[PDB]
Amino acid sequence: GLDAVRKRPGMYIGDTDDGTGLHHMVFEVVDNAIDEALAGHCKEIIVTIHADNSVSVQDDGRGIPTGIHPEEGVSAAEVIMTVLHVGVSVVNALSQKLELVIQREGKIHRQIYEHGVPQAPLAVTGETEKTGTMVRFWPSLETFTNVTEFEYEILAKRLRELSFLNSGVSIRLRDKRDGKEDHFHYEGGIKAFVEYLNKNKTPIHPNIFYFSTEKDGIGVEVALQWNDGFQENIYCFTNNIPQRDGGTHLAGFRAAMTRTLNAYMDKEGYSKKAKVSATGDDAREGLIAVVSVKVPDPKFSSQTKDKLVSSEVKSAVEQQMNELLAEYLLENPTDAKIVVGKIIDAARAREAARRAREMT
Ligand SMILES: O=C(O)C(=O)Nc1ccc2nc(NC(=O)c3cc(Br)c(Br)[nH]3)sc2c1
Repeated sequence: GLDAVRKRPGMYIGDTDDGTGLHHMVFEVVDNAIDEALAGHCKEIIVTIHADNSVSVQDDGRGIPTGIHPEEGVSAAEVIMTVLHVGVSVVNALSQKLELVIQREGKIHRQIYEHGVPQAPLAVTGETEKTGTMVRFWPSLETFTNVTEFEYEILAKRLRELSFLNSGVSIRLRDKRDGKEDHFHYEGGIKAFVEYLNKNKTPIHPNIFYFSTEKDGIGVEVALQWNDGFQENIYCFTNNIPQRDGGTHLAGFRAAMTRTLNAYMDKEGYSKKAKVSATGDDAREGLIAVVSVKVPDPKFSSQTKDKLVSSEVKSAVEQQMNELLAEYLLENPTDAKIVVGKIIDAARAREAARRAREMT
């Protein structure tokens, strides 16, 4: 139970050679800081890549409970830091050292670990006016072999997308090796995610379509905006975990996208005037989108979580999109007319190209 993680580290944290698992150590500690930010205590998180190949995550939350656990005997923090529910105990187990520092009441509680085992019990080092949780870990080279050094751009890209995915939360990334610094505090949320993806692009319409709904236990937050280009870029998420290969949520998004735009174009009479039938591929051209769904007990294809297979999430995303995208199209006719105008041109060009193949 306790030593099972050190034996098979790739099972609990992911690939230990290519750098996925090593950087996932930081993200698991960050996710716990973010979970406290979702509680409404932690307003700032400070990820720090230190000079000696170690990452720390200082937050300004209430702190990990120092309250003494009666069954175990040790503190409640030690239970969270060792006993499995991924969990921070996985990060603690696969680390040559882990410095835990908790600022709770007005007492700086400190604890050092080595390979998951604590060097001593949790003890009050000094006093403090502030409150928060700091965890600094040194990843074990026995576990992590090839990619051993932390990588700024990997932590940068994920902490930035975590800031979008967690509406109003501050993430600071500091690199003491070269003084490189970032501050991600995107208050716009997944709407601002779409802006960031479109900041170098040229949006053809101003109003970004957005919603955030909760039907049959499944949270569905979607934000999208077309651009002048012809590239589809839909970024899919399930409990803030990305999906590279897409999934059911992506399927329901695309399902509703096509139905809604076809239903609009046929009703308003755009397909009739154009003499052309539009497909999903045309509606997909130039699309940037984010689909952040919140599922309580989701199913994935594999432990990598690159594809979501929860069939309930498709129907959840599809019907919610279908109502609100249709509501968007009527309420924003200038955006609708610009978007539909691009889709008709894409449908005209495709059908003319297909007609060109057949006709000689
Ligand atoms: O309503 C309360 O009175 C309350 O505040 N309860 C509570 C319970 C448990 C608990 N655990 C936390 N851990 C963290 O925030 C964290 C872990 C890492 Br690793 C890092 Br970095 N930050 S906050 C927290 C709060």
